[PDB]
Amino acid sequence: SHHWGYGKHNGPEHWHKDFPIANGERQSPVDIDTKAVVQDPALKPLALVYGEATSRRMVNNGHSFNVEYDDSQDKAVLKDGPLTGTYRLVQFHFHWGSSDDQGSEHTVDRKKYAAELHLVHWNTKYGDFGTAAQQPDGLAVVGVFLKVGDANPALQKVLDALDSIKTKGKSTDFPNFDPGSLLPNVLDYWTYPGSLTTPPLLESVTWIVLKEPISVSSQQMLKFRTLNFNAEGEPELLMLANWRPAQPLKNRQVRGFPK
Ligand SMILES: [Zn+2]
Repeated sequence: SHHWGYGKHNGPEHWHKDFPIANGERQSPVDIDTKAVVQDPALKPLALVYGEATSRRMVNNGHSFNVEYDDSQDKAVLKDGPLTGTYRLVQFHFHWGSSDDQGSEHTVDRKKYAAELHLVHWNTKYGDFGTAAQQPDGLAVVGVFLKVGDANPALQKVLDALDSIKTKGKSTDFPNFDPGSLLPNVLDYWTYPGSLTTPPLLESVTWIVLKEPISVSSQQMLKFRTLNFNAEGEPELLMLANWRPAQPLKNRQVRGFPK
């Protein structure tokens, strides 16, 4: 039902068994070596059209939680940046570690943040997220680093719903949440072709990792680790860590905007 996980017996190092692509040529995340970042005059500023974003529910997916958005129409889309076309926001989720010194999937010159936010979008040229996820130009995910420091009020509404989705599969109504409240003021970004960091690990993601992190308090981070990987009736298993480590960059180029 979701055999893969982040434990020693089913963690990232074993995903390749059920998902051979785990050892693919465009796997994410990757460490971003700023010294090797390339400047592409063709890159444009990110166009996050989230004004009419309509959040629906928060769901415990068995490895983290998703804040789902109505992607039935172009209510909240991602355009420009390194993209061609329109990409609808379908859901966002986070990745975190068991301690504040780790948790982010992408790293900056080996630097790890406490957590990492992923805003998932899909190319409207495909009719649906699933079909989109099968094409290299199908998905666009904006990664946002959460840096331990000042408590972040915008993160409040999210943390408050966690006690309502403790176990795998549990969901809760989660209306009127502005996804843009989780974005930094400066939208400088790094971009490279990659994949979803969780199985099926499809290589259809144009990664857009923001250079500027947003804040989160150590106390707020404790909150993320209170969730359960398990379904009610199963042994309790806390969601202490759900990040995939950096994967081989291989023949990929990380571009940076504005540089
Ligand atoms: Zn993710």
